Amino acid sequence: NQIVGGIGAIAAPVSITKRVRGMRPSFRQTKGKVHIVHRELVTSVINLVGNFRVNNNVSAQIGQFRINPSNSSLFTWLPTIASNFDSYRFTSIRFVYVPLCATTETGRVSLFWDKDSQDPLPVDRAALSSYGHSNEGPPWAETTLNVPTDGKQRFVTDSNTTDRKLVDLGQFAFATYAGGSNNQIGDIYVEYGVEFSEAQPAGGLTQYITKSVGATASTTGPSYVVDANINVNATTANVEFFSPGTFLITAVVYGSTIASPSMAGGNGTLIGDLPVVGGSNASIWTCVFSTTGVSTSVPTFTQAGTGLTRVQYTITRVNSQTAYQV
Amino acid sequence: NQIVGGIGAIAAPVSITKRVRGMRPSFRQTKGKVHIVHRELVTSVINLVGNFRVNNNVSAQIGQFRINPSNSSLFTWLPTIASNFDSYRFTSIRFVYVPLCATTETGRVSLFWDKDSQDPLPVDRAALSSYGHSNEGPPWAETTLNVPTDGKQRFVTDSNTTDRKLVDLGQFAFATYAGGSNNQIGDIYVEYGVEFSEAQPAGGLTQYITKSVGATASTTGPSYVVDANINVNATTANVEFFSPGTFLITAVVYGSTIASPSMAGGNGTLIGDLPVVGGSNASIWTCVFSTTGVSTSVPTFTQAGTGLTRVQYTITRVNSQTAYQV
Amino acid sequence: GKVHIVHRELVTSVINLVGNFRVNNNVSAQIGQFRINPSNSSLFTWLPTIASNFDSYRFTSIRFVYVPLCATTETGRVSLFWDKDSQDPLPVDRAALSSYGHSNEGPPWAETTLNVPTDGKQRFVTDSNTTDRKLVDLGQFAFATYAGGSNNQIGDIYVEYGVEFSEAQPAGGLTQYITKSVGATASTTGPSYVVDANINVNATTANVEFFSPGTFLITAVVYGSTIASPSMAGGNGTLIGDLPVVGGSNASIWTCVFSTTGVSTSVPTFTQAGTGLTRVQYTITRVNSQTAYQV
Amino acid sequence: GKVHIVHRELVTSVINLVGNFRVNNNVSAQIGQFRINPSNSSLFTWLPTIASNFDSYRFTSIRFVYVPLCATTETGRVSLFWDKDSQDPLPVDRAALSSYGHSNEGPPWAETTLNVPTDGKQRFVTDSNTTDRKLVDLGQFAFATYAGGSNNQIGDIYVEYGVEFSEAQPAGGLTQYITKSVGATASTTGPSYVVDANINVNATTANVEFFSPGTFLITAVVYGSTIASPSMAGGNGTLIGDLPVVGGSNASIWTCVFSTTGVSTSVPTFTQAGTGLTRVQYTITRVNSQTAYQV
Ligand SMILES: [Ca+2]
Ligand SMILES: [Ca+2]
Ligand SMILES: [Ca+2]
Ligand SMILES: [Ca+2]
Repeated sequence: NQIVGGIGAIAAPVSITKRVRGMRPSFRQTKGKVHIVHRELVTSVINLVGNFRVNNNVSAQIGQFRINPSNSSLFTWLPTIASNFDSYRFTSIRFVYVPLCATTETGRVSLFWDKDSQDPLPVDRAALSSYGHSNEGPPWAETTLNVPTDGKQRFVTDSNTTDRKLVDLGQFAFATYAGGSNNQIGDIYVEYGVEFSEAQPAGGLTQYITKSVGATASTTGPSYVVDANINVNATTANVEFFSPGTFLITAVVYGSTIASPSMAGGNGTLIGDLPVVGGSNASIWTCVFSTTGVSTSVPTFTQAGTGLTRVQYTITRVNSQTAYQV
Repeated sequence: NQIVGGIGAIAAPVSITKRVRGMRPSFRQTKGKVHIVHRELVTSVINLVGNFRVNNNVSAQIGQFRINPSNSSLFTWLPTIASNFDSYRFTSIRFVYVPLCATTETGRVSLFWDKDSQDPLPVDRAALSSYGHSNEGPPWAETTLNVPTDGKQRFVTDSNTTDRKLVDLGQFAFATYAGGSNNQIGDIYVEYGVEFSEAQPAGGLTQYITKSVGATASTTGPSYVVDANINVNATTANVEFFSPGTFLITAVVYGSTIASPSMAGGNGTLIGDLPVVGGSNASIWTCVFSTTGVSTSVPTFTQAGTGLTRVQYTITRVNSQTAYQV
Repeated sequence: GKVHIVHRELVTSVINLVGNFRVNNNVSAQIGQFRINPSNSSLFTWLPTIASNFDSYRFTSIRFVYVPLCATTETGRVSLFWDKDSQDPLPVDRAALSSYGHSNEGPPWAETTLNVPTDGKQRFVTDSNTTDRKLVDLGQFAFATYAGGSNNQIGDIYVEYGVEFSEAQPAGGLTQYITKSVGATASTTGPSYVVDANINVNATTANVEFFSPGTFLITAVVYGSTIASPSMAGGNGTLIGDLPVVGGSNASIWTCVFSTTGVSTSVPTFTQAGTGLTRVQYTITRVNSQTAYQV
Repeated sequence: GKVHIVHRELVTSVINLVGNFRVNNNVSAQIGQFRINPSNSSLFTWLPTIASNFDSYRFTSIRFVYVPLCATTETGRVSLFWDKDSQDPLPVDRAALSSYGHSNEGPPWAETTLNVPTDGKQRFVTDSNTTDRKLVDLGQFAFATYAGGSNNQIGDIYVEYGVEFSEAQPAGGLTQYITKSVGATASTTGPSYVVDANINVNATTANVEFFSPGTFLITAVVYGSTIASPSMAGGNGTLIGDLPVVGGSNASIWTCVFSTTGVSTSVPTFTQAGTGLTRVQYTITRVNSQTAYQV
């Protein structure tokens, strides 16, 4: 209760941390608009040593916390009920950072908001500091930013909508530029109040991406993945995720002879059987698996093959007890 | 305005029909319970001549209007937002039948409610008349039934739950036993007010059924299909739907040599490409298509094959612009 | 500085089938295609001849009505609905359309209206370039029918609007330019009178039919080997002029003025035969009946 | 006619990893496995020795607490949540658990509680037969951890309940009967102390470890070719008795009394070698320390 002498001074403890409760969502209707407020987390920030890095990976994949109720990577409970509406408006939203490391962890972190959604995620240390809404902060003290709202209603991303910039409240991000260690530091909570209007039949929750050696990116659906998948001719069909959760996939390739997908030795763990067939001109392989984060080498599938023409996947989110013949 | 003589009598017009408007849903919260009232249709009743028939087909497939917010076959807008909750309660629900044929169409129809959900859908003409809640009626006049509610809260069917009888408000059905012609007659509207409680992460909307020559029915997910798919050894892998809408499928078989799926010549139309590969020991074929009703012979896929061991499908609901390489 | 017109015009007919579910009178539903926008010539038919002389608009109030045409003894359910973004996919079963917030069903022998809510913002008219075509529209309209018991025209739908244009652009015209070859389809240019459906390969195969009403002036060139004459009779649309034609060895050019009612049937409108063909072009304008090629 | 006990006991420890997301201290999460029910011996540890002498229950009030055990310098996030049906699937990423309506996170150096709401209906206790096991439970509890930076036990969780049993049944006991063969798994019978994870094939392979705390009495028979002695040392759990053993040609029977702390490590608890094996059986009871095989 009493800190030892002297008096009236600044004291630095070993750790400070708020304790949180999982409050329920609460609804409210008003003039045909349904209003819902809730709080959940997004991710936990991890730092490197001696290297600038933003959003837990070095490629940093522009977007990826695109603030929009259809985005599953940021909101984890909102988008499965936001697919019943075609318009929204944020009435209040703030990002809360709460630490979970000791005071002896070093490396000053930051989190910030941009208004558009294709500014290519800065690399210089000085370019981070000059956003209009940010918080410089040490990695052991809580920091919160508000992000300003509008009156304009936007759309809730049911189609491809390639100029995905007029329908977004902005973009959220965070970065670290010192350190330290290679541990978790804290986790970012977001609490928010939204509106919805003009109810709709339920849209899909299934991504369909295509990739040949060319146009990247002829995709549709909610971006569980984005254009980060490597194939040229060689032992090259690499898929890796960044969004957490557990998914149901189905793949189809084309070209010369192939091999089996070697998922072992990387992120994400099997849960079923993954039946596979092919090896002459095309092959199909479906699976179901869970994954956690994360940024690392030797990515999550490394389908080799010999000489390839096209590849295309379908991704959908599903629980545990949906796998194959167990 | 004035009917010709005589006066004070009963007059039979050529047709009577109400005109309806597509009212929006409306929400309300109260003590942590979200209350939503809405009206939509289910199907349109079609009759045969000289044969008793119930729910537009002769096999009649027990269940199939199982009154439960997870059932997509009855409610078409409710289940995509009812997958965010684990408990419900109906506060008011009635089924409204509105005619759309002339007075010269004959064959007296009926619709009724049962309290359990495995009574095997009667075949005798006399057994139809003695349900506790029903309406005998001619095919040209509107008839409505209420269905009584409880205070008991039930579950919203996120798992297999093989005794699917304690979690349902009952079962809805309708039948015709005379006629007439082979035309549409009317369509059944349902208006309803529900509650929900104890919000949840969004469950899946994807069915996974399995079938070998044996246990039927080792399934999961929302029953877009039910155990109606024929395979024994021979040119036998037949799938046909009854629920309307448009779907994304993926199939996988096992056994001896096979052939291509001949979807042409029946219900349901192609929309994409349906890539297919296999023909030695197993084969994969996915597709995407829309279908309307309906009960007829030569069912919707007739995958032939030569000698088969297992078959298993995955079904999910998705819009139009999701097909393959167009 | 802002004009303000009020008018009530025709959209299209409706055609039901024997007990299925169709949206906007075709299968596969053609995503979009009735995005409500003053340059969309496929739904308005008097408006876009003056919306080509402007750039912005704002619908101040708009309703869609449905008047009957059939006898009172014909079964049916017609429905009218409106999604507020232009490329959400259209529904595929009759169970889905109860979920739309602005819907109104009814029997095919009675009148049926619905409003559609507006907002005080201004948009653009040009749609040849905007991909996505999503923020330049006020919504998307579609009708659907689900019963028997015939294949006849059982009504039509009319709009009743009020617009506010501003800052005029010069009138480029209303002509189309529809090229086509045995391959990629179809590289249109202009308004959308007609359509990404005109069958032709190499055989007795050069077919064009319409689906919008009105009187028209078309020119067409063909290419390839020997071309036969266009026998327009037997299908929709009636000749009003002279139908001049020339050629038959490498190319054949022919103009026509006619009017079509739109409703369809088998054996489509023009149907040139030819012998072996490469490509075809079409220019379609809307113009009245006095401008006929005299004999 | 209705008894009413109030007690506060232990559930299990918690163990975090270096920056991943784990639920209930394993990967693949074992759907169910903490369904809160007075016969579920895997979470309660004093309650089900008297819930075997009843048939119905009603939790009148129940909360779950979490006390710390680690130093204040260790990073982490622990969380406690509750779904009200027993076989909704467990989440797989840390983003999902913000959506549960009854959740409470916190740092691993501070205390954390959560309530769980009750209702005035009575259920059953027996779970060996009810498929589905869904209406016989009051819910499903699970914890999760998502940070670094160690692999040490960083706390444990305790319940604090109040029950109302009624209409007693006769006490059958608390023994298990775990058969196993090189094939189908595993045909348990009784409470769930332990577990569908006990590795054995034919080689130096007959492994059983526990994950619940407490002191136990186990008997075991084996079959096959030559069996070696169980070398219990080196792993979790310490011997308290004499460990008698016999056999080594076709079968070997051996009893043991011990206690284990539950927390785990490598090199599991018993680990018989053997030479070539067919099947194995286990009977597990919970009993105190005075009943040791004397020397
Ligand atoms: Ca949309
Ligand atoms: Ca559930
Ligand atoms: Ca201009
Ligand atoms: Ca008993």
